Amino acid sequence: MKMNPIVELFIKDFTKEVMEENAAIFAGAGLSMSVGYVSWAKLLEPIAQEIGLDVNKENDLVSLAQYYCNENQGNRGRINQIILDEFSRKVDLTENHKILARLPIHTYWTTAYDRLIEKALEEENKIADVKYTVKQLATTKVKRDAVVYKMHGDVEHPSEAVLIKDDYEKYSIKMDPYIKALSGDLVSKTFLFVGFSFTDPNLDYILSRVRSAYERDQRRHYCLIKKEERRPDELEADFEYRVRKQELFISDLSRFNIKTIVLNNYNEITEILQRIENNIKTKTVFLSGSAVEYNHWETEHAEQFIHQLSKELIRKDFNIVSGFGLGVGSFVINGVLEELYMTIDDDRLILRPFPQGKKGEEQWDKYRRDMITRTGVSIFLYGNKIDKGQVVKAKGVQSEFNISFEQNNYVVPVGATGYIAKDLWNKVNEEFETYYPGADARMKKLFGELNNEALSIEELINTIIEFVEILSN
Amino acid sequence: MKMNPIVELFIKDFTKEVMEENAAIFAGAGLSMSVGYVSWAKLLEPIAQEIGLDVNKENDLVSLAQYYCNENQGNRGRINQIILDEFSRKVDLTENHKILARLPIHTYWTTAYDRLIEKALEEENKIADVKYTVKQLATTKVKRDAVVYKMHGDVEHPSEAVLIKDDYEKYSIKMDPYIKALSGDLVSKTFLFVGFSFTDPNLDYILSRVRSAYERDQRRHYCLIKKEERRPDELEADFEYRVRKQELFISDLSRFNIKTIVLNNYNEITEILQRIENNIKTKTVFLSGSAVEYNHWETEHAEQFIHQLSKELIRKDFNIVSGFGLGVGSFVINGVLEELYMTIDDDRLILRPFPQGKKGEEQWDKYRRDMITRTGVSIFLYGNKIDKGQVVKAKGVQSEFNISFEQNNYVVPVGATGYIAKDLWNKVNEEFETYYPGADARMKKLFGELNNEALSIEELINTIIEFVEILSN
Ligand SMILES: Nc1ncnc2c1ncn2[C@@H]1O[C@@H]2COP(=O)(O)OP(=O)(O)OC[C@H]3O[C@@H](O[C@H]2[C@H]1O)[C@H](O)[C@@H]3O
Ligand SMILES: Nc1ncnc2c1ncn2[C@@H]1O[C@@H]2COP(=O)(O)OP(=O)(O)OC[C@H]3O[C@@H](O[C@H]2[C@H]1O)[C@H](O)[C@@H]3O
Repeated sequence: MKMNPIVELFIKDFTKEVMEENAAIFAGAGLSMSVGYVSWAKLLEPIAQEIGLDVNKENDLVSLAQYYCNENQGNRGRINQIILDEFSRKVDLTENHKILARLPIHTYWTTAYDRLIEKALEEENKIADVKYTVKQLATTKVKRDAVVYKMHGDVEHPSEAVLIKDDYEKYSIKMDPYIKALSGDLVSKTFLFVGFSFTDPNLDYILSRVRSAYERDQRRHYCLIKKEERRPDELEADFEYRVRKQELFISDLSRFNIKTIVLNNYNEITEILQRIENNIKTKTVFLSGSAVEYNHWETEHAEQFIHQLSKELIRKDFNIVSGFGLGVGSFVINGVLEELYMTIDDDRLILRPFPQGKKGEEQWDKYRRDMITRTGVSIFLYGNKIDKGQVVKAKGVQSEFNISFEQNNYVVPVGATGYIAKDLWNKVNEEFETYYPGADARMKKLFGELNNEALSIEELINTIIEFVEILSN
Repeated sequence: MKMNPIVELFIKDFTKEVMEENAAIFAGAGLSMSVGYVSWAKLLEPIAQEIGLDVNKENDLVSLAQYYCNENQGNRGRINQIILDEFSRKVDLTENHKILARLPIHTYWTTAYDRLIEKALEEENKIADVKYTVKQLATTKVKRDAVVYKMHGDVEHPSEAVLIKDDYEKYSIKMDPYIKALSGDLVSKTFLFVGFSFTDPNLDYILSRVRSAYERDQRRHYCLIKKEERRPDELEADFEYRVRKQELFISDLSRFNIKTIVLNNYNEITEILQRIENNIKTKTVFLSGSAVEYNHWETEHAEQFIHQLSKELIRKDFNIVSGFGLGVGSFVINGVLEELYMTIDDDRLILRPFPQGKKGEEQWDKYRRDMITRTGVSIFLYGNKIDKGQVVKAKGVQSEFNISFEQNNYVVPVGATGYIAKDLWNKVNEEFETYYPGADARMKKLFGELNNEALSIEELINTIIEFVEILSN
């Protein structure tokens, strides 16, 4: 289904930002607390007991750690050992980290010591450049896909982690290049603050400096904060007081032009990220098909149909990936060229002709999987081919359909074209929840109109375009 | 009586600092809360109610004011009006302000908007230079006796007062010269933080910068903080938790080399300041007397006695103010010169010969009051004068005694010298609590030994010196 209109507007804006590679993610400690790591308060629980305090009655953990260091003549051995033992455990990644790794985001700023972001980026075969030291800023990893600025330290270097109040006090001098880099990113990139509480003194100082430098012309940043929920045993008045205090905090965040999105549940973050990826993943379509006969239409009429379909797809800011199949590939190229020339960007039209010969047939399967992996939505037209002097049904269209379905791609079999596409349409229609879960009345009507053979070229193309649009957004 | 040894050590050290004019006072809002001004929380009580919050449940009043400004599109009209109406009231000064005005302190740093310090300084006929604007730093008032840096703003300029979080955020840029001046004073002068909570973000930033610049070689500063007392309805465990938290806070203060003195009561501040002034006020003695006969001793023996008494007084770092009386003034001068030459500082020996003639007798009274006002302790020797060919009792010694007593000066009538000094000794002895309240056994023994005419010169001088010492400290 869908979400609140505010969340939908945020999704549209951030998908617009990400596709231009001008988006950054600021991940706090809260993004990793769902993985399985104990909260920092629970880590400091024995430490507070040692100096005679209690974490449950303490609001400032930084001052708690500073008191612990003061008792031990400024020694951090126990704190370093605690953070090293806790944040270096072997835990499975959450879905949020994998989604963020799949997104085309080239900048991560983290206040968490764990390497979950690095691991998520490396699992997706993305070269990630982690920077948590001043000297590391002067060197850039070659062909990096994303840079993770760990602005508070790494788990493998506990002595450098910003935990106590002296660390924050000397941060402005020791880690000044990181402050300058974050100040530059907060004005040159659009941030999405996920799992961040906005209570960090370093972030307060940096944001205040940015606001003082730019006043009302600050760049718009987005934030995700869960609304306060009533505790199991609490009066109504205190819950309303907490909600009022959270509303004031959210309004105060927008002083720095950080728009806050209220989230009912923590699991809504994953649903937002999935939507953001889907609006990007489905932006590329895969025009599958091959035809020597064109069913009810004549060859010229169907060629015009395919040409205009590709022209409309390109006109609606879609990316066409075509295998240059016999009978549809040339007309797809013609439509794309007619729309574009009214040079060719490598992102708009992607041609992958299949090598002809017994040597290329062995690599055909991986070639086709590589093609389909580039796309998010698959559209199937006709699907017959000439074999043994007869118009047989082309099994490559079926193979593409199977590969796209294995990849959880949205399949749109145009049944009006006929042949193997009609069979695909019937197969999808028999079990509609399997291929299109949670569909609406409009989606079902459009799908049932895909097999309406009495439609003209324009009506069928409009049906397909509306179907792809409601799929993408 | 006396106080704890820690407080006594602080008193000695700070009196040593003040007498060298290297001491400064940092007065927070708490020093004025005893005057009659309502607390800042009570001022913000209607403001919190307006935006739906409550001050009693809020710990950060700065964020409360910032929320109030955020609700009103960043307008501070109500807050400015509130602070102007509250901190500009006509209230009587406390004793602490008057004592601080009487002390030889040339630098005051204040986070309070009220003009109580200025008023206290002006009541003592001291030229005070109040600075709360950046431009005001470039101009110094001629012959100023003390400069009051109001580092948060003045009551008469409510719009410039640092009240909300935006003010603190932009303080580092707008009021940077004040930050630099306070950083210089925190390393060139010894501070006494009275009525300050050490929760101000500006002070935290400045102290952290000073510590980062100087590390373990920071100058020693002193602080006065009241120990936590149990509330009327509170469990023992929570009170012990509060005490532990206060002890940790006090220890954390010493990270910046700020030694904290624990005070049982708020009224102990006045008792500490009175002690600090008394150790400075009593450092100057007034050798009163006049002699044509020298009682039991011969003229030469008594001249040697007075000479050695003055020599011992100067040797013990006392300041002698003498009216150049007939019979003691010359020998006081001889003793002071013999001690000093073994130039003359204007503070060690102060000579005020009385103008002889009917024109000077009319101003004699104000001259004598001016002399005695310069001193803290009065010592009386002999007191006879030749009149009508006979050795009459000199009424000027009695007049000096009366003037010193009117000024609450400690009177030490040396009864062994005799004449009007014996009468003075008897008068003080008859009602001893009137002149020496709260005396000890040692003080009474020394006073009773002042009239022991069988004492030699050395024994009598040692008695007087010990008496003056136990008076001063
Ligand atoms: N002389 C040729 N010149 C160029 N191209 C040729 C020739 N001869 C055949 N082709 C094309 O090769 C692909 C592999 O051949 P195929 O296995 O027979 O394909 P198919 O079963 O028709 O599947 C159809 C899908 O495959 C791809 O195009 C097919 C053929 O159209 C597309 O992605 C389709 O969407
Ligand atoms: N030719 C003189 N040449 C110089 N000095 C003289 C002369 N003649 C008198 N004096 C002094 O004038 C002061 C006023 O005179 P007085 O009123 O008679 O004084 P006093 O009654 O003896 O009081 C004693 C106290 O006054 C002051 O010294 C006295 C006299 O000693 C001191 O402070 C004493 O401690």
